[PDB]
Amino acid sequence: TGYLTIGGQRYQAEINDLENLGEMGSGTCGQVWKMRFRKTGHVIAVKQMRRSGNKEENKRILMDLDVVLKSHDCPYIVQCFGTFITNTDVFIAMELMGTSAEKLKKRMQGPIPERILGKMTVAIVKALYYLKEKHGVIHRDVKPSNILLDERGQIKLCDFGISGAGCAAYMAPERIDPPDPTKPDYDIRADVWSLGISLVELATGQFPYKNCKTDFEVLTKVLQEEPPLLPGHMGFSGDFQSFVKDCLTKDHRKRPKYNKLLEHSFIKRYETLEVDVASWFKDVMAKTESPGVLSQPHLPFFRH
Repeated sequence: TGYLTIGGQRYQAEINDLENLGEMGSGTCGQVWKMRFRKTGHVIAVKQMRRSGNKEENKRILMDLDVVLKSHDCPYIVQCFGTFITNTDVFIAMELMGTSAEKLKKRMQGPIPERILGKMTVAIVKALYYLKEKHGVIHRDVKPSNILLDERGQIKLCDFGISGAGCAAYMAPERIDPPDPTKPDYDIRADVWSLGISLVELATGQFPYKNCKTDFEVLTKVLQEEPPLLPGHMGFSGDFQSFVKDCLTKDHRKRPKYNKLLEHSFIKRYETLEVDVASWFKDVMAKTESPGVLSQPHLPFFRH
């Protein structure tokens, strides 16, 4: 028996009862099913953790679940409705999101509007602050694939890796080469940097360390080059440009913490400015739904 808390109610459920609407999210491994709970009509994501599965993958699934289970009071973290434990599997019922920001950027082929990014920033900073203040968790993997959006207009931090070497591309300078390698810190400030990179990427439609061909090359650009700010040509508000600049402070000792970010005019304004994220999202997802083009043949050998 599964025990689900959804729609304000508690339900004793059987896993074979859930209507299977097909496999989902082949791009972030772990088996996940889109399912309908027939008693209510909610459509949910159900993760299947096999008893036979890779031990490292299961370890991460369980650690993440532990944090999600105790994060019900954060509006900005995807929720777990409950679990079913069987002889061979654990099925984890999760809130279904429509896409990640990585997928949105890919399907749009261009920028996400500032007003959406403002709502996103408020949600993600609040989720990261919650994780650290309430649970002592330093996320360590902030990036567009971990920022989820839905047709309701909600924006939430993903469960994947929520419980806390890294994705080069979003790594802070002090994760690559800290000014003091003995300081235990890890530190939240590294995630503030990754948020900044993410925002520049999404606001421009281009990851800001251009044309790197290897992981190490990107690390070199983080350390050697100026921080990659929002362009000034492009119509972004002064407040957004400042927020990004602050997040992309190279010296972590001078980079703001979440409590200071939460006072920044970019966040403060978007806590209450009305933005219709739901309509934006629906319109984008429909318009980018379908396209039909044959790939180029490899060039034949030529003796130069």
